[PDB]
Amino acid sequence: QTSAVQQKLAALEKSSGGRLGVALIDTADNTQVLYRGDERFPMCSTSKVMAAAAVLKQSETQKQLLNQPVEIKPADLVNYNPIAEKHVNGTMTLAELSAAALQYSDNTAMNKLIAQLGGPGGVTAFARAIGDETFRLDRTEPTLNTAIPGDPRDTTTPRAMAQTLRQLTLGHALGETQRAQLVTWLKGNTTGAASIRAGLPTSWTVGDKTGSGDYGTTNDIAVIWPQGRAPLVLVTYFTQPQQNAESRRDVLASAARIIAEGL
Ligand SMILES: O=C(O)C[C@@H]1CC[C@H](NC(=O)Cc2cccs2)[B-](O)(O)O1
Ligand SMILES: O=C(O)C[C@@H]1CC[C@H](NC(=O)Cc2cccs2)B(O)O1
Ligand SMILES: [K+]
Repeated sequence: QTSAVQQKLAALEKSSGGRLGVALIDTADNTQVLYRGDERFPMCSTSKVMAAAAVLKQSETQKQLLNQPVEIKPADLVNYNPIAEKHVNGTMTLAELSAAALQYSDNTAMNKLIAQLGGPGGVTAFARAIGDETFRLDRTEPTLNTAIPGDPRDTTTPRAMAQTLRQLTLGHALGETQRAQLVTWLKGNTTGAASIRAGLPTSWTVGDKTGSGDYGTTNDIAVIWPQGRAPLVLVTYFTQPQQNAESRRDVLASAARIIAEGL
C-alpha cells in the first residue's frame, strides 16, 4: 500500500528533483513508516555514528580506552578538521575524537576512529555484530563522501540505519553507560538545526548526526523525544543527480515535518 504520508513524501521528492529516503520507527508501538526504505544511499558523515559506537563497544572491556591519547600529525589533516587541527603535533583522546567526529563532524577525528577499529571494515564488522547486515563502510575520509549514484561503497538503507540507531540509542546494542554517552553526544550536536530538527515542533528534543557529500547528498539521522509520547527514530537521506549539486537541508526538514504531521 501507499499511505498518505508516503504520497506526501513522493510529492516533496518530485518537487526537489532528487532522491529521498526516509525511515521512521515510532517506539510508541514499534511501527514504521518507510519511503524508499530499502534503497541504498551514501551515508557520508552520518557514518560517524557507527564508528563512534564501535569504539564505545570496545570501551566496555577497557575502562581507560576513551582516555587513550592518539597522535595528530600535520599529514593527518584532510578537508574538514576544525577540532583536530588545534591538536596537530599533539594528541586527542578517543573520547575527544568521538565528540569531535559526532558534534563537529571532524573528518580527521573520524579517520582516527576508523584506524582504532582496524580500517573501514572494522566499522562494518561492528554493524554486523549488532544485527545490521546492510551497512558497509569501505573507505576513509574524505573519499567515503564521493556519493556516486549506483556506487555501493559507503552506503546503507534507511530501514537498516533506523533499526541500528534505535538499538544503539534506545536499545541494548551498547552497555548502559555507553548508550548514555552516545545519547549525550548526539544531543549536543552543533550541526543539526536546519535538518530534521527544523521540521519538528520546537518543544521536542533531538539528538542527531548530519552528513554532506558530493551529488548534493544531504543526510540526517536522529533520535527524537517528542512532548507527550515515546521516542522516535528518524532517518532522512537525500541525493541528487549532478555531482556539484547544492546541499538541501530544507528537504530533510520538509520530510520530518510530513512525518510529524502524520503521527
Ligand atoms: O574550494 C576551495 O577554494 C578550497 C576548499 C576549502 C575548504 C573546503 N572544505 C570544506 O568546506 C569542508 C566542508 C564542510 C561541510 C561540507 S564540506 B575544501 O577542503 O573542500 O576545499
Ligand atoms: O555533518 C555535516 O553535514 C558536514 C560533514 C562534513 C564532512 C563530511 N563531508 C565531506 O567531507 C564533504 C566531501 C564531499 C566529497 C568528498 S569529501 B560529512 O559528510 O558531512
Ligand atoms: K569491529
